[PDB]
Amino acid sequence: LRKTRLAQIGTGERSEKIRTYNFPQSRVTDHRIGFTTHDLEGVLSGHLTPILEALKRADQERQLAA
RNA sequence: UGCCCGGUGCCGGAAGGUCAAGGGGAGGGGUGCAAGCCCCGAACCGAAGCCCCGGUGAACGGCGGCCGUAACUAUAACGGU
Ligand SMILES: [Mg+2]
Ligand SMILES: [Mg+2]
Ligand SMILES: [Mg+2]
Ligand SMILES: [Mg+2]
Ligand SMILES: [Mg+2]
Ligand SMILES: [Mg+2]
Ligand SMILES: [Mg+2]
Ligand SMILES: [Mg+2]
Ligand SMILES: [Mg+2]
Ligand SMILES: [Mg+2]
Ligand SMILES: [Mg+2]
Ligand SMILES: [Mg+2]
Ligand SMILES: [Mg+2]
Ligand SMILES: [Mg+2]
Ligand SMILES: [Mg+2]
Repeated sequence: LRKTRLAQIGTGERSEKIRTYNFPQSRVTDHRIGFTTHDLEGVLSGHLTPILEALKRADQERQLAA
């Protein structure tokens, strides 16, 4: 339970980031794949379905073999 | 060589409360023709001791429980009761 979190959370510093919610530019960016929407209000309201799907397609495009 | 004098001990306290013998003798009783003789007996005065008020530990002794809370988990300096 402990070592697993240190893979997920880690140091929690400004780096190590998975997603930026920069209110100035109304942007939510998943830096690990490059998908960025611009509905920072709807995303924060709970419409995270596109970000999960856009990671889902790049999730099996982690299984591209030979 | 710390904190606790509520209990026990000891020390201090001419007040107060309780308290024996004794003092007191309201008012009762027995007996006698009577004068009397004989018993009972309220209030009230009346020590120490105990009660009561303090002090006292190198006097007898005694020195808690539960719940919550911090940049990973853990822990809890902190808080509540
Ligand atoms: Mg004591
Ligand atoms: Mg005392
Ligand atoms: Mg004492
Ligand atoms: Mg006593
Ligand atoms: Mg004394
Ligand atoms: Mg008498
Ligand atoms: Mg007399
Ligand atoms: Mg008369
Ligand atoms: Mg007569
Ligand atoms: Mg006395
Ligand atoms: Mg006392
Ligand atoms: Mg001592
Ligand atoms: Mg003892
Ligand atoms: Mg004791
Ligand atoms: Mg914690």
